[PDB]
Amino acid sequence: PEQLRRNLARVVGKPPADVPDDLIRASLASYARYWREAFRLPAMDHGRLGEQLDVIDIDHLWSALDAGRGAVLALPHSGNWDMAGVWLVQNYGPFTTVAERLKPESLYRRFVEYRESLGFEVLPLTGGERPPFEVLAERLTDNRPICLMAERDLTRSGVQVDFFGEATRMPAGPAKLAIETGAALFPVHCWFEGDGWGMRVYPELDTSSGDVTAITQALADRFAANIATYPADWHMLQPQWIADLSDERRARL
Ligand SMILES: CCCCCCCCCCCCCCCCSCCNC(=O)CCNC(=O)[C@@H](O)C(C)(C)COP(=O)(O)OP(=O)(O)OC[C@H]1O[C@@H](n2cnc3c(N)ncnc32)[C@H](O)[C@@H]1OP(=O)(O)O
Repeated sequence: PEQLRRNLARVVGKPPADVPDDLIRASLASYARYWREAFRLPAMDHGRLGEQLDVIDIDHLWSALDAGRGAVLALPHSGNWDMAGVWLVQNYGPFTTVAERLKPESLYRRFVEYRESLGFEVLPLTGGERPPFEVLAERLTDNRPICLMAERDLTRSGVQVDFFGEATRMPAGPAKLAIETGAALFPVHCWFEGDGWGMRVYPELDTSSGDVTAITQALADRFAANIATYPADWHMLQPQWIADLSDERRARL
């Protein structure tokens, strides 16, 4: 929660101590909401949810699928992305994503089972039969959408980007995959809209530069704007910016 307050501090442009309490509270409530919904989501009526929820400017994505190009959906950890996944499973069909191999492995199996029970194809980031960005590239070249959580990746291979005015690292995947396949790179946002769910697809990012860092920066900028729009719905309770890392963690990346 303290790191969350310190992160919202980045979000609202105030020192951590002055971030309104109500915002931190609302962010914690949205986070709790995420987990409460995640618990029960697999047992809900997905058809109904698919029929009754809407996505703003979804036609962006559809036209990409009609043009045979495939598509990369990159979004931050805001709202309920699993719900978005359900909406896409219901409105388009199964899609592919990737997940960190948490510890213990039994918990990883729990999560895989969970998302697979929502209808997603989930690739292990490490330890799978084949390398993930080959299956993903193959999914994209077959004109299918993939979804990637794309605002956090503090490893050596993560891309250094500016985010709310300070240095962080984001995964290279959306840009790498888009460059390699020509697939449309749509930013996405999910947030909580009252007792319902708000979701939107944004205009695709230009990949003509073929440069992962600029593109990841544009993506980051959009993420920053969308998070700026719904700060309480971005549950990033883990460290995000490089400056909040210890010297030992700053080293590993
Ligand atoms: C409303 C819309 C609906 C939206 C629905 C949303 C639903 C979302 C739900 C999803 C829930 C998710 C939960 C949260 C999960 C978040 S995890 C975030 C994942 N982020 C990623 O970017 C995933 C992609 N990961 C990768 O790309 C990594 O595997 C990479 C490739 C970056 C690792 O890089 P590296 O370790 O630095 O590799 P190197 O380039 O240093 O060299 C090693 C590998 O390079 C690879 N490589 C080099 N060039 C190349 C080369 N051009 N294309 C390939 N791969 C090469 C090469 O394969 C080689 O391996 P080898 O071939 O086996 O020896």
